[PDB]
Amino acid sequence: AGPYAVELGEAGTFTILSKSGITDVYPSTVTGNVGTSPITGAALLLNCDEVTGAMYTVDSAGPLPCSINSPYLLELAVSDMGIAYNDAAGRVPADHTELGTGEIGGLTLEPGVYKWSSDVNISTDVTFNGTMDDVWIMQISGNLNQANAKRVTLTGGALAKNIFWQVAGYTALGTYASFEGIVLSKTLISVNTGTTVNGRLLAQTAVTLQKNTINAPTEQYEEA
Repeated sequence: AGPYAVELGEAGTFTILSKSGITDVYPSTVTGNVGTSPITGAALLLNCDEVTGAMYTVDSAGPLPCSINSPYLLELAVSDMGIAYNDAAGRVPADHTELGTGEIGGLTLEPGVYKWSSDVNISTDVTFNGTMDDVWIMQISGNLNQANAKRVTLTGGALAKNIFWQVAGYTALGTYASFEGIVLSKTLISVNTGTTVNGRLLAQTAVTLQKNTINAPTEQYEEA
């Protein structure tokens, strides 16, 4: 049900990919690969002990000892991230428009294309219900804000890898929250203290983490 998946290309191998750096208030745990490009590896400020996969940089200025000078792989990933963002933004028709006038807390969302010409807030828990094949594309022209202690909940077999948040503003998640899905942010993605994300944080500017657990989303029924 709903639209077809958004193909991520080489971006889909990263748990965090940004263009202008990754910041962190230690300690966070990122299970997956991270990278940043075209900015120097000096702007990737995670510690090698916070990443269980690979850390890629454009140069040899990134974290030691683990970072990998891999500018071409990163160029492809960053390219595919921008293709993904535009693919998601362009899907049609929208199944719902202006749902909740941008407040989605307190809703169960069926598979579909959702569009808001505003900011979107998750001020209380929000649920995504469908099977493992269903897809949600969230087209947000404002900013995406999740309130402290709130959650994106998955039911029915819904997978985080199938939920696409296309955010033309910034994405800011509060503290001690739990978030699911692929964030294709045009600008920054900020994740506040203690929050868990099962998903991918794909920002066209920077990613900022504060004591978070960031997990790549699983291929089939797991990690919850």
